[PDB]
Amino acid sequence: MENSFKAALKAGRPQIGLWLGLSSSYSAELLAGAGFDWLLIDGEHAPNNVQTVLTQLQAIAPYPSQPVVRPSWNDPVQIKQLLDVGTQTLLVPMVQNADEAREAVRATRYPPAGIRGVGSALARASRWNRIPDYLQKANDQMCVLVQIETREAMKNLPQILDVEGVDGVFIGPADLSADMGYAGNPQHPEVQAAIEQAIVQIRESGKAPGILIANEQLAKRYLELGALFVAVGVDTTLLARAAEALAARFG
Amino acid sequence: MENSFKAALKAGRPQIGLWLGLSSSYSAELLAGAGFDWLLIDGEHAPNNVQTVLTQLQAIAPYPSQPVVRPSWNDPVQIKQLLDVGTQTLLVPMVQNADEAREAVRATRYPPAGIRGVGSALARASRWNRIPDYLQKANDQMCVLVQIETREAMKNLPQILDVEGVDGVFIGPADLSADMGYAGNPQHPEVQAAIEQAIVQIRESGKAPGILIANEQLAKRYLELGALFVAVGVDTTLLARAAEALAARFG
Amino acid sequence: MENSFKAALKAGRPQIGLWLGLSSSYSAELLAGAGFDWLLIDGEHAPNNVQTVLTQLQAIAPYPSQPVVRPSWNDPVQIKQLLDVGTQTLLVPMVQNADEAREAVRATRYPPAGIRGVGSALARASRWNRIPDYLQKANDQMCVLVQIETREAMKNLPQILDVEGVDGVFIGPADLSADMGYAGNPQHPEVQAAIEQAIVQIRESGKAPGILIANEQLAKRYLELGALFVAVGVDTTLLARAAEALAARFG
Amino acid sequence: MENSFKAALKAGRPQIGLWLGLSSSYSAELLAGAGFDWLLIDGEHAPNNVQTVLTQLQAIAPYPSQPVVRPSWNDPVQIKQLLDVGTQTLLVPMVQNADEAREAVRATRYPPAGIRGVGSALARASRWNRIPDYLQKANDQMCVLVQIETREAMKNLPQILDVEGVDGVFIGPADLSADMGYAGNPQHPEVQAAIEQAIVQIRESGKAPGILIANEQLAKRYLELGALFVAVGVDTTLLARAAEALAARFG
Amino acid sequence: MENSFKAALKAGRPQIGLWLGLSSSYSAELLAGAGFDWLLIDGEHAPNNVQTVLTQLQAIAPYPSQPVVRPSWNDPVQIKQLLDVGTQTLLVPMVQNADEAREAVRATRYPPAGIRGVGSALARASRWNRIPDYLQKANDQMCVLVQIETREAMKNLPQILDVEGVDGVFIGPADLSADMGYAGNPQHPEVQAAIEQAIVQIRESGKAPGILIANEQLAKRYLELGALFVAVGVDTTLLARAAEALAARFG
Amino acid sequence: MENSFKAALKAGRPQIGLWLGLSSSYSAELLAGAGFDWLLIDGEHAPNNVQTVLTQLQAIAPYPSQPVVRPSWNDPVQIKQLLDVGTQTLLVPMVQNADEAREAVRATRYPPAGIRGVGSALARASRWNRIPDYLQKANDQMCVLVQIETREAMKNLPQILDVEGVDGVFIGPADLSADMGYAGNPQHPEVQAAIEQAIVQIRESGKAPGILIANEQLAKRYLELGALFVAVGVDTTLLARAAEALAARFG
Ligand SMILES: O=C[C@H](O)CO
Ligand SMILES: O=C[C@H](O)CO
Ligand SMILES: O=C[C@H](O)CO
Ligand SMILES: [Co+2]
Ligand SMILES: [Co+2]
Ligand SMILES: [Co+2]
Ligand SMILES: [Co+2]
Ligand SMILES: [Co+2]
Ligand SMILES: [Co+2]
Repeated sequence: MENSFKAALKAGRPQIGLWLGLSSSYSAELLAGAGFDWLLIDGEHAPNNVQTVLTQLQAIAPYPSQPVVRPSWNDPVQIKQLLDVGTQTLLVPMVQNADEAREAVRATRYPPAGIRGVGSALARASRWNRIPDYLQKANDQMCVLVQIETREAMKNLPQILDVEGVDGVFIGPADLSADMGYAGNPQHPEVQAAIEQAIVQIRESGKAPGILIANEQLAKRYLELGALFVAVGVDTTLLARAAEALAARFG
Repeated sequence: MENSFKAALKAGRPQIGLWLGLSSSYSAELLAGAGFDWLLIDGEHAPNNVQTVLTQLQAIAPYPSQPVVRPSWNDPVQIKQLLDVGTQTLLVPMVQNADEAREAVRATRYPPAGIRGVGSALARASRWNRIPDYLQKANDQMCVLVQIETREAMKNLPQILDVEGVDGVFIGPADLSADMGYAGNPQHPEVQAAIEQAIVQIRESGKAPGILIANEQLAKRYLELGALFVAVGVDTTLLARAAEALAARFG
Repeated sequence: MENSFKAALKAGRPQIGLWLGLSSSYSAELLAGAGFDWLLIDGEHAPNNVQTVLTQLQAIAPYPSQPVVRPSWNDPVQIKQLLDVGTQTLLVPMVQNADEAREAVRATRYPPAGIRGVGSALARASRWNRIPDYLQKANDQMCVLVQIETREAMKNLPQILDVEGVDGVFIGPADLSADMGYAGNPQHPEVQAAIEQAIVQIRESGKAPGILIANEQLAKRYLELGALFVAVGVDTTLLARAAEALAARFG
Repeated sequence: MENSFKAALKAGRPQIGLWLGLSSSYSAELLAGAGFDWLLIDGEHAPNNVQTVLTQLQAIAPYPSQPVVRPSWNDPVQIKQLLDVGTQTLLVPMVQNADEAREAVRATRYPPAGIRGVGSALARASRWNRIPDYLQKANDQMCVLVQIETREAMKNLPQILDVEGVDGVFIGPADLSADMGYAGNPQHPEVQAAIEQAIVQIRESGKAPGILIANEQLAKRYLELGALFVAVGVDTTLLARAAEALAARFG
Repeated sequence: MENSFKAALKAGRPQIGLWLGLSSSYSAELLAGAGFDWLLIDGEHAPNNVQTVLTQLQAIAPYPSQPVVRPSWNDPVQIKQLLDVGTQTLLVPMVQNADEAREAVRATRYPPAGIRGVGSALARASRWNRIPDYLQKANDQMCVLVQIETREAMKNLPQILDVEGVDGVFIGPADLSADMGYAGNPQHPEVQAAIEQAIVQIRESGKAPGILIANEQLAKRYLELGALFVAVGVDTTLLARAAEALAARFG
Repeated sequence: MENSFKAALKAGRPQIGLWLGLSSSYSAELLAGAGFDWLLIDGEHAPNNVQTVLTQLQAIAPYPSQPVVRPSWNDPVQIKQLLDVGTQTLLVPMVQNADEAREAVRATRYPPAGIRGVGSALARASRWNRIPDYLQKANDQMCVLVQIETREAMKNLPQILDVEGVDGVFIGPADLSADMGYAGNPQHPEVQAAIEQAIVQIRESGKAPGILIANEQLAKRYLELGALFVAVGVDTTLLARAAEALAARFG
């Protein structure tokens, strides 16, 4: 139950990821063999729930690619449920301030370090109580990544970076650009400056910067600035664009 | 992605609907061909979730009947999820006051007009980014219908009618009668007076009144008073009553 | 595990049925409460399989209405699987002669009376070995109903009626009229005479005649002639026709 | 729709239960025949949702074992949904004080006794309006069991016991031991003393004590002290431990 | 219910296709918007069944791309079921001779032209009896495509082409190369000559040649020779190869 | 893609198995961690199909326990489909003679050694063409186990054992005892002698004997005689018997 993604971040090894929105355990397996370091199972903007997360975790399990799950909100009940099905790395949307970051962290930890509900006999997370001393080992292998998605969050970043248990800070360029007045479109100097400044500041605190970016040149730029978990494409996009380009080549 | 239901309301064309609680994409398709103007996929009182809403939207899509979705609550996270799977007309339960109406509206609109989270690449709503300029076009095709279901809501109706983006106000007779002391049974003069007064007042503000009513005579009465989205039956009821009547005719 | 439908036919008590093509455990339960004596779960012309038959059986179980299952063909493997999930009454399509009727019967019976494969530890049929002496008791509670759907089958009816274990013979008017040259339209005197004569011949042989007929006056006619299992309507038709009629009343 | 579990508690007949976390309508049926008084469908620590609760209720229905459902949280919207699919006995997690206990109760009752939303035509709970006078009969057959899981809840127990409509108070030993500093492991004198004291105090108020305990000797001890709903094992545990022991016997 | 794919082949308009093996109604919709003329829902080499074919048909329905379904075998029972959920164009594998081609055709046609079983009240194919004169109109809109996959089938091609109702003949290069001794590797001159000669012979008989080929230059070659239904890629391959290429660009 | 179960049988290392009839990917994972050498996914007597076999394969994949799949019949089409989702070890029921054994073997092998259809781009079996030279490597890692379940099959055992590609012969005591006139009750000396003699004859031919037996002392006896794949219990039985015993201890 060692969290190898968490360990790679702490060691400064950049992790290249693919976003999964196809909400299918079958395509998840197909993509798990493609060579990524991590895969993001999106519970916020794709039609997933705890049960489909579970089947995608099962599909991914024998492969080297490490799963990360995005809950629909920073909701301790939903987080509890995701952790019991075996989630160990969470990408939490819309974290606006340090109090919210701390709540995300505490939702992942058993008392006294947090408020995670205890239900080990029933949980894939403990392999139904086969993992010895699960209750004592679990807190240390949880990896909490928080998303900053607004001007308010950018302003609070220093305080967020000070929250123990926040392992990574992810910048969401679509939401951030929208909040900044550019309608979800991030290729604007002001948006890029905000993104790049944050990446530097995050890395300077010893924490991992993350981002999703489908432009490969920008992905490399962010990596050069110190980003450590970078998602470089989206399954639905890869499929739709490849199919459309193919059809067009035949008229 | 033009919302034709929204446009019909704005033009004063009454829309006759059927409520869908069978929670099945197969019966949804069968009913989509029956000639209704709109179909209500009930996420509040039927066993639906975001995934079953999606498959019912897919089933309904080639037919002329327009889908409307009822979330389980006025919850911005659930609303975000429903919109990303392609919902454009929402019937929001238990809206008690103008602040709650405004929150329902803002949950449907991208910044700065609202707080809708951006996730277009992943969404059926944008057809996975095939709809050009989706982010700029989407807000205008969202149709927000709010339910008034209590004496408190009836008292706040004038203020609710003043909220921009509230396109329609729906009266729920079962909940309202229960709140008024008649245990969910609306055939009482006091309940009828409250319902009919509201319909007039709603229509007078230039907004669309709506209601569900399985009594056909009352449905016509409400339409005569200016109601514009009237659901005139429920799939589960139509099926159960037809089957029971058939069995009884054979002993 | 007593087969009450089988016992009712044997006692000459007419059983009034409803056909289930909605392929849903949810609507199956709703309909199980409507007062029918039997419900036909259609695996031939509706999108069912062994798994959906199982869930419909579970839904129907606490109600008085008795389930009957139609496999897609007279296939001993498919019959084996349906019996293991708990099916005790089978309506077998396209039985053309006595050899085929005997094959259907033998598929339902353990050796030496048949070729039914043994796997009771695993099966709902034995309640996972909780029913005592299941292997000894099962054969006697199987009820095999065979469909005659062609002129060839009608010619062979006398021989079919002589097969031990054939408890009932069902006439399919749609298939039969098509075979006779009337394109699935059974309201033609030559077709009605063939159906009436069969019903009489079946009843005179001391076996149960069955049929499906959505015309309530024809149903009553066939019951008058001695039909013992008569399905009087179809769920999809009930729902579609009720919905269409309702929409049309509002224009 | 009489709630026989509720009645057994009120009469002081101890009810022996099994916890269901396999989240399957198939194993639920298999276990429903095993001889327990009650079965707990866990929506908090197993991958269930309203739809899987529904299918497990359907599977259990013909058996004598009575279902109890644990929602993921004391959430009135989730409770509304569970009740409409037919849940009549709820085990509510993390009830910390009398206000929260009262909210749990009110979520189960129609106005004016509570805030349960009205949606009877659509609901399995009313058998789609077949149960006569459902709206007037339902409140009295709801059984609310609240979990005390923290030192704070133990301190508030007297006040919780004073809340009308709280039928039972359940002690969760894993969560309680964790909150008390023993990492989810309850075999410590301080934890046992707290548990046994609570059971006595609960029973003294005329309300039903409950607990889950897989140690059979402790289960008997708690029953001797007056516990009335005692779950004595967990499906996932029974299966995993039996399978592991079997494999080990063969090397 | 006009079969537009069938009409296009008959008019000699080349139709460009994409193979669907992801077995998902969700990715089917995403791909239905990509601009292909036809989409092949593979029930032979992907984990589909009648139920998943149905949901993919529903997903594809509002788009211009036309569905074609491959059953697992030339099995009249399976064909009956696929046609009842709405399939109008079938790609039948392993058709070895004229008798087998005639069997495939007859499985799709109502008596007297075939043995298709009648069950239109129940079926999506007739929109649950809403399509007027369905029984009379259906035969003419069925399009049967047969696969020649062996040397034996190639030898019998002239006779196969003479079967009335065979609208198209599809060459499977993987199976054919394997049968000819090149282990599913069709890039060998003896295999390419057999494929080219077949394409020409098919087109000269006034029927439509088809093929699947992921090499875009070979596809263009076969179109130049007269192939009329050409699948140019496979969803799983598009996705896997795009993902793998992306991961590799980041090392 | 090395078949480790096949290699263990060939090396004479006894493999201890558990039968899986719960038809759930969730319980399959729980059981995959219990320490068995092999797990039998039963498609003949449990409600499985190709789709549920796939998800169970995915669940089991990261564990050491090796999957074996039983199709419902010796059907080459069903075998093709099971192999494409990744099945490498098959337990084929009701193999009565050498011709049928050879048919089972040939169904698993690509031409010229068999008739397995080629569709590797699409299949999990090749990891969607990611396994290099899959077409060349696959045949050698298929393991075919045939069931002898009748007196006729026992008579033909010598010839069956002479079929190249038959790696193991499994005796089904339930079916065999039924065929011999002991109604699925194999605890009769004539049945035990037939089973013992078969085990010895199989092992002496240099092939692997197998059996299912829930009596642990008989299992140990058959292992002593040379049986190489022995299933020692069934999931549904383990669960049902553990639950029933537990309930009974509390009365
Ligand atoms: O659980 C059954 C669903 O609600 C209807 O498909
Ligand atoms: O509803 C379709 C799912 O989201 C994809 O399997
Ligand atoms: O995801 C697997 C379910 O939780 C058990 O049926
Ligand atoms: Co975002
Ligand atoms: Co309401
Ligand atoms: Co018929
Ligand atoms: Co607890
Ligand atoms: Co082929
Ligand atoms: Co057997």
